[PDB]
Amino acid sequence: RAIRPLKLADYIGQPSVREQMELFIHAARGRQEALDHTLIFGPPGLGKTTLANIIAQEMGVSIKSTSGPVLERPGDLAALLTNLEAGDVLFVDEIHRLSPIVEEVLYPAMEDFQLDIMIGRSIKLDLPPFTLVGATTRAGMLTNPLRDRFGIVQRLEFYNVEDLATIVSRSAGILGLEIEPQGAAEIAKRARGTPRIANRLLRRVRDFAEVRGQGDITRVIADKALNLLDVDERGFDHLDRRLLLTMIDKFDGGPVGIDNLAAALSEERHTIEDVLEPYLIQQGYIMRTPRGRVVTRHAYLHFGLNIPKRLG
Ligand SMILES: Nc1ncnc2c1ncn2[C@@H]1O[C@H](COP(=O)(O)OP(=O)(O)O)[C@@H](O)[C@H]1O
Repeated sequence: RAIRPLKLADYIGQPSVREQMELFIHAARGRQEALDHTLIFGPPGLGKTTLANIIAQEMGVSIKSTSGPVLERPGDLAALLTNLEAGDVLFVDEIHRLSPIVEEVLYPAMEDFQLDIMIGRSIKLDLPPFTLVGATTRAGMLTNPLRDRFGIVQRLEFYNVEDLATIVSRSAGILGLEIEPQGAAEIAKRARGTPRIANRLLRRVRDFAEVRGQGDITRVIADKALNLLDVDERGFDHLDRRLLLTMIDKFDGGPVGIDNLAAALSEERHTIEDVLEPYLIQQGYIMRTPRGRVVTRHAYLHFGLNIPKRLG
């Protein structure tokens, strides 16, 4: 009863990514080689970890999962690399958070299948072929050397509402739930472009339907459930609305720099930049400028506020 895709045939709504990865995986298997190192980037919840695990599943190999911050010293990486079997996937989430010195170990491992680490003497060791799968919230914060060493680069974008409905409908089928097409669309419309949120919202709407309705997912059941969850009709939660209202109230709409906003919210810089902003920017509620972030007129309109008429 698991809803996370395990094979590439169940990876809905990124047709270019799936058609490309199907091809490169089939070719690499055909040669009995490891897949070329693969970089997957885009906002969180889009399916980067999911895709990393599908790669290992379709290649028929093991995946060791790790993260940038988990690797404090070069030897932390070296121990993972020397425990890999030939063809295994080494998945490094948040790969941009590798310290500059730990990332230096990665260049010859990826390029030459060799480990070159200091201990002061340098030691050089042969590594078996393997696939480094890196993921990051967007590729621009990688160094040129690391970025250029990936042979395959996949870009994940926010999903459109029709593909989210398809994912919601498929998950409701796997969960054994009756769902009307308009119920799938109501969740999809308010799921913030993300399959992770759409699936989580489906699980909570199912609870509402089972305790308060008749067990099946309808548009009205979905709406009431999402209202109870405090997710509005654009998919904004309490933090999204607080971000916009802080910019409007405390900063007159902006421009406001990212440090000022993080302080005024008591959130970290990276959660604004990576978790909150990218959907709000894609949908036209916030703009970046060299002087800072500004809200657009659509942020005012969304809350039923008068649009200010001033000068910049
Ligand atoms: N293409 C897709 N089709 C269906 N479900 C997906 C897809 N991509 C991701 N998911 C779902 O989204 C959720 C989170 O995905 P994840 O791989 O953790 O995203 P990321 O690592 O990019 O934050 C999982 O429950 C998975 O079921």
